[PDB]
Amino acid sequence: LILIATRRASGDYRAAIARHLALAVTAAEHWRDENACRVVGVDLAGYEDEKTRAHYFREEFTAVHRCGLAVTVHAGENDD
Amino acid sequence: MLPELPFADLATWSEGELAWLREPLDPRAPADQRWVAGLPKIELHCHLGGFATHGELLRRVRNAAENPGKLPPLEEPRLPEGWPLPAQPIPLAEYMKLGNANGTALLRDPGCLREQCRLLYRHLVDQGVCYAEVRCSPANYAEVRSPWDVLADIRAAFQECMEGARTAPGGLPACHVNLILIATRRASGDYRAAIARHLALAVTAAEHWRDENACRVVGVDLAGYEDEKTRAHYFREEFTAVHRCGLAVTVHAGENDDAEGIWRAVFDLNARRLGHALSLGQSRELLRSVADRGIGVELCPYANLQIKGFRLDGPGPYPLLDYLREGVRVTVNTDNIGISAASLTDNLLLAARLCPGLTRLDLLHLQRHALETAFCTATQRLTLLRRISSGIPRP
Amino acid sequence: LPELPFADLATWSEGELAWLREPLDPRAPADQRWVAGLPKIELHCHLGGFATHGELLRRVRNAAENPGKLPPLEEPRLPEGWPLPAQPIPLAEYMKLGNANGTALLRDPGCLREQCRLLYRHLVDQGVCYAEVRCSPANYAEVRSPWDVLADIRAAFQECMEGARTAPGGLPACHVNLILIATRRASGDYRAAIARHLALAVTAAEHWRDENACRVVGVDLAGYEDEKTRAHYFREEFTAVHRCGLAVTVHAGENDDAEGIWRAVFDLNARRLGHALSLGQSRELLRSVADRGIGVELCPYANLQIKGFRLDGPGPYPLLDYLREGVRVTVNTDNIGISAASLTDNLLLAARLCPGLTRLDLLHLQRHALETAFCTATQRLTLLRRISSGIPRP
Repeated sequence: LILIATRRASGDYRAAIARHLALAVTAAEHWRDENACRVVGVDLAGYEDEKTRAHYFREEFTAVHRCGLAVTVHAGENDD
Repeated sequence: MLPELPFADLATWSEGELAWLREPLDPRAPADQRWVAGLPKIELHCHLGGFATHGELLRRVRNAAENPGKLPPLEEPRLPEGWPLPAQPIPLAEYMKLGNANGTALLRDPGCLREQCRLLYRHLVDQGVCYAEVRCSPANYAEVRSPWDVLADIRAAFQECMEGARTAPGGLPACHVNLILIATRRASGDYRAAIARHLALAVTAAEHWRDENACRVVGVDLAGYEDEKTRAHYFREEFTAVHRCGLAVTVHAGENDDAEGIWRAVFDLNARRLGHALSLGQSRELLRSVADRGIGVELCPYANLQIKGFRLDGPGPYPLLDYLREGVRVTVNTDNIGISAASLTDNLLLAARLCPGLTRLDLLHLQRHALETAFCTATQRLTLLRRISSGIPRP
Repeated sequence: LPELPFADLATWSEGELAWLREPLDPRAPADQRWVAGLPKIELHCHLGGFATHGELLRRVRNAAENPGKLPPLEEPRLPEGWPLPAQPIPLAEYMKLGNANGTALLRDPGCLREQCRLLYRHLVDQGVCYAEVRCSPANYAEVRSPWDVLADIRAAFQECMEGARTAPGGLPACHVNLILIATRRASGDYRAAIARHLALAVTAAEHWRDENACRVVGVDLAGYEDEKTRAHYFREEFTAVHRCGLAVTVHAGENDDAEGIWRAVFDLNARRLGHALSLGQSRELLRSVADRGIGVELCPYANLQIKGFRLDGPGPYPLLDYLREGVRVTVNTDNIGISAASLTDNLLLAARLCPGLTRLDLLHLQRHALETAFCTATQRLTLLRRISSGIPRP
C-alpha cells in the first residue's frame, strides 16, 4: 500500500497532510511482516502554495525520511 | 458577604466555615487530613510506568503476566533511608533507577500490561480524582506487536475499567483518564527518528479516537534534551504539524532549568503546560508572561523533595506559594506514585509543609488551576467544573 | 442553583435567578436600564472614530490650539437609518464615513488632546470599567514625531484619570490601556511603517512599566491582503514583539476563512482575534480555538452595518453558537462615532441580532472580556471584584 495526500483543502496542507504522513509512518511501523501487505511509501500531490512551501517541504520530507519510508511525487497540471 | 472565591462559593456556605478556609493548612490531626482525602482532586502529571513499583502492588501485576514465567525474577530495589521524605536529595538518574522492577522490562506482555493499567483506575477512583491524564510510552513496549498495538491495548483497558465502574453523579461517568505520550526515552543511536515516530503515533491515535466522552490521547510532551541538546532547532517543523492537527504540547523542563531555553520552548513550540519549572524568580519577566498568558506549571512536591532538598520547615524555598501569589496557574501532581511511594493525597498534604502558609483555600485554587490547564474539551470541562462545584465536604 | 460566572450572582435569591435564565427583550425599558448600569468592559475601539457629528464634533473642533488650517465641516451624509441601515454597505465607504476627524483634525496637538479626553468622559457615563482603545500615532503626525503623539495620548488619558480616578480602592474610575493599531496605507513602502509601528510599541511598553497608570499593551498585525502576506513573510519580527510583553491581536475582518485564523493563532501567537464571524463553518477550527482560549472580538453594529444580518430573523449571527462551544467572544463597538452607537446600544442590539441571549449569556459574554483582557494578574482580580457589582433587580 501507498497513501496519497488529501484534496479538498481543509486545514490546507498542515492539518490535512500531516495526518496523512502520521497515518503512514504509524501503519508502516504497525506491519513489519515482509511477506504481507504493508504501507511502503507516500506521495506529496497537493502543493503550489505561497513562500511557506519550503517550510511545509522541509517538514514533510524530514519526518518520513527519518523513519525511512519511500517517497514518490506526483506532477500537477503544469510539469515545469 | 463573601470574597471572589474560585467557583462562586458553590451556592454559598455559612459564615462559620468561611473563616475555616482562611487559616493555613497544617497537615496535622484527622480533621485536616480527612478533608483533603474527600476532595475531588485532579492531577495532570502521572506516569504509567511509575506504579506498583514496590510491595504487594508489584506482586499483583507481576503474577498476572499472560505467559506465566517469562519475565525476569522478583527483585525490589531498596528505597533509601526514609525514602518518603528523605534527608538527602539524590540525582535524577538514580531516582529513575528505582523503577527497573516495573516498567520497560515488566510491561511487555499484554497480560501484565492490561493488569498494570487495570488497578491504576482502581487506585485513582480510590483517591477521589475525577480527571487524570496518565502518561505512557508505547514505544518502550515493542517486541512483536507494534507500538500502536500497545497504545490501543492501553486505551481499551481503561474503557473496561471506565465501563466497569460506570457510576458517580452526572451521566454516571465516574473517573475519566486520558493519555499523554511521553517521548521515547531509549535513544539507541537514532533519536531524531524515534521522536519523529513518537509524535506521529499520537496524531494517528488522536484522530482515531475523537469520541465525545471516553479515554483518548489529548496531547504530547516532548522532553527535548537530545544528543545535540536543543532538538527544537530541527523539531520546529515537526512540532508545527502535530500542533495544527490538534493535541496539546506540555513540554516539561526538569533538568538543568535553562530558562533561556524555556523562553524558546514556551513560544516557538507553543507549549501549553510547562513541567517542573521550579526556578522562575531570577527571570522576573519570564514569570510574568507565564503568569499573564495561561500556561500551567505542573509540580510534584514529593518528587521535588526527593530530587531537591528544599529544607521543609527550616536551592531556596519551595516556589508554590510564590507562584500562586504572583498569579501563575500552577498545579500539584504525583509524577510517579510507585517510585515516590506517595499518593496524591500525600502530595497535597506534604505540599503545605514545604511552604508554611498554604491556607485551606489555596488547595481549591490548585484544583481550580488544574481545571483550566486540563487538556479537555470545553463542553466536558464545564461538567468537570460542575463536579468540582460539588462533592467538596464542608467541615 | 448550579454554578455561574460571577460570585455575587449566587448571593441573589432564587427569585432573581428566575429573571436570570430568560431571554432579554432589548425593547423593554427595564432591560435597557439594566444593562446601562451594568459594569461592562470593552476591548475594540479606535479612538479616531470617537466623534463624527453633533455636539461631540463641535466640542473638539473649537478646542484646537491653533486653528488656521483646520479643514472645513463637510460632515459626511450618513445613510438613512444608519443605525440598522437598510442594506449592507462596503467597508471602504464605512471607513470613508466619518472623515471629519482622524487624520483631519487630530493632527493638531491641542485638538487631539480634547478628542481623547472627551472619549474618557464618554466612558465613565457609559459604565465601562476597563478599556483598550486602539490608536495609530503614526497617522496623527506630520511634523512632530509619532512618539510625541503617543506621549500626548498617554498623558491625556493619564491626566483624565489622574484626578477623575481617585483610586480609593473601589473607584479608580475607568482604567484604560492602549493598543497600537497598524497604520493604513501611507504614501510609500508599508514595510517601514510596520517595522516602525512594532518598534514604537515595543519601546512604549517598557517606558510606562507601572500598572496603575495607563500603559501601552498590545499591538495588531492586520491590514489589507498584500500586507497580510507581508506580515506572515516577516513573522520573525512578530516573535520579538510578543516576547517583550506585548500581546498580539489580529483583526481578521474580511476574507478571514481558515488560513487567516490558522496563521494568526499559531504563527503569530495571537491572543485575541478581531471580527471573526466565520469560525462556526469550519467546526474543528472553532473547536481548536475554544480549547486554546483565544478571545474573539465581535462588534454587532459594525458587523450589522458592513456585513448585514437581518436581525429579528449572510447567515445568522454566531453569538449563541460561539457561547455554546465556549470560545470566549466579547461585545465591542468598533469605533463609536462611525457606528453612532454606544456600548449599551451594542449589548441590547446583540440580543436582537438573533433569538436568545439569556442574561447568563450576557454576563458570560461580559466575563470573556475580563478573561481575555491584557491587564495584569493583580488588575484582573481587582476588576473581577469590581465587576461583581451588577444591578440585581428593579
